[PDB]
Amino acid sequence: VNSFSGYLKLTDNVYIKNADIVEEAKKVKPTVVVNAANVYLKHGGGVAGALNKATNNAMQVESDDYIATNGPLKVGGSCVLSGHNLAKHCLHVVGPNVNKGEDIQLLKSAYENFNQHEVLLAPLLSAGIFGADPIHSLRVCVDTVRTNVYLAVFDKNLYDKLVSSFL
Ligand SMILES: O=C(O)[C@@H]1CCCN(C(=O)c2ccnc3[nH]ccc23)C1
Repeated sequence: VNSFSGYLKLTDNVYIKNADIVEEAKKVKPTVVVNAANVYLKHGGGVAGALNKATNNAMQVESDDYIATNGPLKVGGSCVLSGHNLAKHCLHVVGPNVNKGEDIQLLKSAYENFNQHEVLLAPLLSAGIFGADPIHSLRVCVDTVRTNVYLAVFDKNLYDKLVSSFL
């Protein structure tokens, strides 16, 4: 038993809710919240900008030190940093950005990072401003992640489309 509430169960291990991931993180305080990161951990907009704003820019300060030490992430890669006031940990995961021409096949590699964590609160990778089809992202999620994932979809219209079209 865990504290996630109001989710629709899609599969054995994948759950979905129309929710603001920032507000969901603030209430649940999950062990892991996933950020829709880029390779530079520049949290300017989308999910990343919202998560970072909710940390009062502490996420960005920590991220800048991480990059100064380690260099950029790989597309499809991840790193574990603090969850600040939102979660114990933040798993920064880089899905491919279609608006930059990155290979969509890397979306499966991106979701594989979730398997290193027993339970996660997450957005749909490569959705939103990353330009992928969220229905495809949900399919890859279901077919790749084996650990327990609670997906938060900000847009109610999109949420209904994702549920109604789910196979
Ligand atoms: O989900 C939607 O409707 C939008 C379009 C797809 C990408 N988005 C998210 O992944 C998301 C989900 C939940 N809270 C969020 N806060 C900021 C982004 C965000 C936003």
